[PDB]
Amino acid sequence: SGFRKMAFPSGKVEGCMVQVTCGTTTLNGLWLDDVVYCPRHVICTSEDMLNPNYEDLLIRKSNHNFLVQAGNVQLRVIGHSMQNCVLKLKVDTANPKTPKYKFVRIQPGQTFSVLACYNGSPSGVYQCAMRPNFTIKGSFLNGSCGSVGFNIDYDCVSFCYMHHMELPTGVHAGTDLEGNFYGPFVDRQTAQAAGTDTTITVNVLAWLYAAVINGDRWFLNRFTTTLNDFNLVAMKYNYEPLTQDHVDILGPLSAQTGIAVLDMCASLKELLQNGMNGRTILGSALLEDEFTPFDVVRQCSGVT
Amino acid sequence: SGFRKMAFPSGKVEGCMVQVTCGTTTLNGLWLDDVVYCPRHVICTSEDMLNPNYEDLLIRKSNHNFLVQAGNVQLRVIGHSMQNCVLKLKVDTANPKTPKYKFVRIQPGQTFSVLACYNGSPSGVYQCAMRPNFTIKGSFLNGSCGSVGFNIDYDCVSFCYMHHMELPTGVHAGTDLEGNFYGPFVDRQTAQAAGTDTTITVNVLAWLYAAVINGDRWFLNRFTTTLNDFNLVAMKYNYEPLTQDHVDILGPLSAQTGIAVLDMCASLKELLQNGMNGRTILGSALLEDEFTPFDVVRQCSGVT
Ligand SMILES: CN(C)c1ccc(N(Cc2cscn2)C(=O)Cn2nnc3ccccc32)cc1
Ligand SMILES: CN(C)c1ccc(N(Cc2cscn2)C(=O)Cn2nnc3ccccc32)cc1
Repeated sequence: SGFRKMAFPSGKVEGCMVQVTCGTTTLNGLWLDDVVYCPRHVICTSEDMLNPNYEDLLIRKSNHNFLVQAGNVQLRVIGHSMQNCVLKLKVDTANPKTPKYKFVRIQPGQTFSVLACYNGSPSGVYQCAMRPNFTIKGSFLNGSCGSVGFNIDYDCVSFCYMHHMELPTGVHAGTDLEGNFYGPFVDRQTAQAAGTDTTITVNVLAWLYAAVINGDRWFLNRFTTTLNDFNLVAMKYNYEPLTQDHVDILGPLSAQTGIAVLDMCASLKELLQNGMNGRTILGSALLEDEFTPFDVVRQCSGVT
Repeated sequence: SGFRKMAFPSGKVEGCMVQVTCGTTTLNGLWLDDVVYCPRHVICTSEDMLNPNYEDLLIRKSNHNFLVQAGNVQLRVIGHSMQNCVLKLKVDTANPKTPKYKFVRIQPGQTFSVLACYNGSPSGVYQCAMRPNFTIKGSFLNGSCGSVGFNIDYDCVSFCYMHHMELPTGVHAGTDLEGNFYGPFVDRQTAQAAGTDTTITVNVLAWLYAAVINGDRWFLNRFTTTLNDFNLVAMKYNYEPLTQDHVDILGPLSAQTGIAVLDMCASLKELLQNGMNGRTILGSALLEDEFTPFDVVRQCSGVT
């Protein structure tokens, strides 16, 4: 029993982190096989970031201008290319610690672990979610760029995020491992404001199921609702619309607890309308939305 | 910017996890050098746990009755001994992945990361704190026993906790790596109730400092207090008494923000008396107490 915001064990990703320096800029890179992936803004000075022309800036860079250090050993760069907003630095040595891996582009509402790094060294690991506005609420300082987000399915690491920037509002933006930003963000230090950070309804419901499984049941009421009625309330509270696809995904949690998905929706509707009244659910005074239904099953079943 | 409940990178501890089976009981062990540490209740059946005589149960066990598997390879047990509530199984092979390590016994209020494991395989990593009542609020299922808690100082892992049990209230109890339980708990399935789970005041203040550093300042008021006046309020709210030692520990955060420790105490006093009024601090609707002042500095400075 007990329910925690749990990250994946980070070891497989730690063995991939390297330091990439270009000129006076140093950030992190991800070394998989004989390729090091890093944000393309490693070629920029702080001045360049205001209005960078990446193709033009990259012309002034050669393989020897990219310094890649894995631990305390230097890697030889034998090629470089820009793919969208990432650079791919081909090195002469395959990472001997390369885990089985995939590059995946996640959808909003999906969660992943971040291994925050500085100078190619891991500092910490935390769990977060791709917000519906395509930002993440991470913990990143200057030098954290190139830190990655990932999920693990037994022995395969699915890399889904690479850190690139912090918006003026303190929220974070980045790309998948093909260098495409999540959302409309660009790697330029300019006016970029995020859209509405709505609540991930399906994740809140999954977390209410986790609460029932772990003993917190005070919020279960005597009501039910329909998807349309629930969604009228969800819209009012800046919650994402719940679809039949989300109801289907919650099927296994509904089966385990014996609480119909629409009954849990009616409990959530009452929590939105009445508030918590100073009470807590799984040690939280707000409705948590960074656990997917798959995370709740994984944690409550002990998948390794 | 941004502030997350961050765990230490778990790789160094993943390389130490093994599966220990004795008879029909399987749990996790920690392999450091040529010794595997595990809860002594690996020798018990579920029936034995009601009233176990560990010395008597251990007489019926020989080295070959302890099956230790590291990955998919079996380790040879050449000795076994009981130290307090842990067994030390001497194996014929030193763990080649043994990191630099220390065994430390932490004080209540101190935080650490837990690598939750099942069958010797890591499932996840989360951050938690030793509560003032010597319980931890973890996420552990049957089979998680022997999972460890630790802190990392650059390359040295300080192991501080080994999981042994879940109390009937869903909270967790365990030992240090010398096998001594934290608090008054015993490894017997009997009536063991935890004392008051008070709030770790110094950690709440550290987290309010982290909030100020990360932009959340709405709760800063125009007041100050004294340690004695603050403590009269802290007692009323089941918060731990704040000492001059705690004020000294918050000195660096007070210096960085320019907010005197007693002024932050007065802000906390007002939050206790007035509540949050539906507002949040660092995305939380309650006052978080599982970040120490050292954690706030580490995270806000990017220590690797
Ligand atoms: C290459 N160069 C020196 C540089 C310099 C600054 C940035 N920016 C500015 C920027 C670009 S668009 C919006 N803001 C970053 O956002 C990088 N970054 N990422 N996470 C951070 C957390 C704290 C502080 C800085 C952080 C990128 C590159
Ligand atoms: C050896 N044997 C089969 C066994 C069987 C049961 C236990 N107990 C019972 C107990 C002893 S004192 C209070 N309760 C445990 O608490 C072990 N455990 N630890 N974390 C758990 C989380 C969920 C479920 C079980 C969990 C220990 C050993």
